[PDB]
Amino acid sequence: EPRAYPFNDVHGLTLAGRYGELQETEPVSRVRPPYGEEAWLVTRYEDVRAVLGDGRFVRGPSMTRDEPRTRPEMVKGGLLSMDPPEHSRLRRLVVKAFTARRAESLRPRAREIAHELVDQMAATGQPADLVAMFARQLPVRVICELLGVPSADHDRFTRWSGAFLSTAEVTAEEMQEAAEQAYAYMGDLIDRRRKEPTDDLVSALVQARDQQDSLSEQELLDLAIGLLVAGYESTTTQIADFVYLLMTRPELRRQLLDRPELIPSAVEELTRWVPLGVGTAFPRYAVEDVTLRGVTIRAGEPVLASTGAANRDQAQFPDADRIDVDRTPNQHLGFGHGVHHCLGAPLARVELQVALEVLLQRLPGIRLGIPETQLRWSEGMLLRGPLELPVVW
Ligand SMILES: CC[C@H]1OC(=O)/C=C/[C@H](C)[C@@H](O[C@@H]2O[C@H](C)C[C@H](N(C)C)[C@H]2O)[C@@H](C)C[C@@H](C)C(=O)/C=C/C=C/[C@@H]1CO[C@@H]1O[C@H](C)[C@@H](O)[C@@H](OC)[C@H]1OC
Ligand code: HEM
Repeated sequence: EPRAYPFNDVHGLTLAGRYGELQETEPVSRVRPPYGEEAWLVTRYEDVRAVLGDGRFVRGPSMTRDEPRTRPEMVKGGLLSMDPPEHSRLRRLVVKAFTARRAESLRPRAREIAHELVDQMAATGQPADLVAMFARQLPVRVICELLGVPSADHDRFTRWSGAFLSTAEVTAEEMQEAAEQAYAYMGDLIDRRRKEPTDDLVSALVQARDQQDSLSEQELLDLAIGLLVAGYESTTTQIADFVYLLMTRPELRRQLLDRPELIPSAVEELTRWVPLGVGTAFPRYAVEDVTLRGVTIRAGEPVLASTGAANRDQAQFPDADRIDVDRTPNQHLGFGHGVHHCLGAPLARVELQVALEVLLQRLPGIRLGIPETQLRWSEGMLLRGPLELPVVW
């Protein structure tokens, strides 16, 4: 009876056509992913705005059941390991200090990284790899800038987080360094912020409270490794997908070269197109019974939400599986809904905007150095993108 999930696959890039056809020809499925119990899988805009938007669907039971997912280990760390009110106490806090203004006040250093990453490319000669020489190297530097970390240790962090990244190639002898020294260095820096507050993100996170609650050393060390390793994974891979789209679409590479003022509308339309790697948000449980499309959801039963496919619903968007960058204003679902969203987007807006901007400011002659399919791919089993991306100018 159940169907085998994922319907997307680690070797691909768009929303898999059998996924976008079962969103029309079976609009809610029973699924077995590769790890966890059986689940329902929800596909349509107003069904996923519905199941990630009523207070009897929640994450909290995932903490005592083996949860329906695409990878072997359980969700143990960071806010998606957590449930209300205990999640609300954490999210009310991180939204006061992970601000959209501070994201804005990073764009001058993220461009100054970015222009320097194209100056060192230029000085290295061609072909170059644009993931190793750009999409891997823009987050970790901005993200260490955002924490107020000295430049001379951004080298370690690349190599540190890189030995935990699926989008990078460092050995377990560096995980052996990273596990020994990196949590200790952020502790060393968290202790600095307790000692003396400063304009950095860690400082705001020792000063900000939810009502009068304090984010403790372990809580701020946890968030921060997840930012500098998970969020890093996320924006490296999202950038290498996107700038591999700029390498392979020549009419848009000339369109943005022609109209840099259109770049935020293309980022927003590329954002409304995001199939969210595997196609779904992690599993929520109905804590009491609830009917949906004439079939009963049971007390204590898991629903997956296909948010990346529901960002591509033909009955929400025109030709919804494709892009049209002439669409504006725009709105989107490939990041979750109501209290069930990703944290990152105010940062990843500045990355996604800078990362198209200053490439076409600084070396717009750039293109893909190969026959256009002949790359090596990122297979970590939540997100999809290239591992290497050759380029010539
Ligand atoms: C395949 C992509 C993921 O790769 C991974 O999930 C990589 C995980 C590696 C194998 C980590 O191993 C264990 O991961 C568990 C999820 C948590 C566990 N601790 C933290 C409780 C951890 O020991 C190790 C070796 C690396 C450390 C630094 C780690 O926690 C890294 C997480 C990286 C997450 C990557 C990004 O995905 C994030 O996965 C989480 C399970 C989600 O809850 C969400 O996190 C915000 C998702 O974001 C896209
Ligand atoms: C670059 C694009 C990004 C992508 C593709 C991505 C993707 C993911 C996914 C698939 C989830 C789980 C969705 C769910 O089931 O709720 C998630 C949640 C989350 N991500 Fe993102 N993310 C991105 C950027 C960021 C950044 C930059 C950060 C660093 C601050 C971050 C932090 C988180 C956190 C903390 C959660 C849990 C949210 C909560 O439940 O409160 N992400 N991410």
